[PDB]
Amino acid sequence: GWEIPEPYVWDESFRVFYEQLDEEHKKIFKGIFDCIRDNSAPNLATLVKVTTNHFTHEEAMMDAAKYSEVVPHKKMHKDFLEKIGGLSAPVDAKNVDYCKEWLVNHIKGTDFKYKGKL
Repeated sequence: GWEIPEPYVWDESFRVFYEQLDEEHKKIFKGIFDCIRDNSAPNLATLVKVTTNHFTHEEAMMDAAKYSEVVPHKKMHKDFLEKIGGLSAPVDAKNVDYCKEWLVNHIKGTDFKYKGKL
């Protein structure tokens, strides 16, 4: 239900207040923006790589903090990796939209729950 930025770029409304997570989030927005601009195999692979790194990092912080809601969270991450992991360039228009919307809703609806808890 959250608004999708146009152009697709991270903004302060998305801040989680963990400098490393915020930088990772900015790179995932950029990853998707680059696939929008140039729907190539290298850009899709980059998106897969930065998202994988991000999930590993965010889950390691959630674990360390004995954050209570890490199981539903990790399930959402695993599902998204499964999905983008399976795409091939050029990504079709319906899946680019799916990715644009997915990130926006994942950050504001789920990552936002860990603000101040890590």
